[PDB]
Amino acid sequence: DKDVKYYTLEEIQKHKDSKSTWVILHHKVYDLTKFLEEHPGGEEVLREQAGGDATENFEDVGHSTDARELSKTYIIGELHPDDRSKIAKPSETL
Ligand code: HEM
Repeated sequence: DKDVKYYTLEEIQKHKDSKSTWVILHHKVYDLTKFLEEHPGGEEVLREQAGGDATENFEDVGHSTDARELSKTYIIGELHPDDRSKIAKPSETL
């Protein structure tokens, strides 16, 4: 309802295909479907992971303050509170 868009891991994991490039960057779900080409860094790097923990890759690069605010402009919602209370630890990677 209501609030933000609390999406579950599995749901977000569907959103990586053809044309719904979601990513989760620090507990927050961003649709970047219309940002792919705009991204001063490119579509592919975005589309590589998609529907999942692009936090790792995002923070590897670190990203500027600008990008952080610009994330908010693309914010659709958050990780479902269920998993949020228990971010039992990702199997990892890359
Ligand atoms: C909320 C989503 C994101 C936003 C709003 C965003 C925004 C930006 C912005 C503004 C820059 C410019 C950096 C600069 O001026 O130095 C940038 C660069 C870049 N981003 Fe992102 N980004 C996002 C997610 C990602 C993710 C998840 C990846 C990796 C999978 C990625 C990889 C890169 C890379 C590699 C560059 C720089 C490439 C180069 O060296 O020229 N970004 N991003």
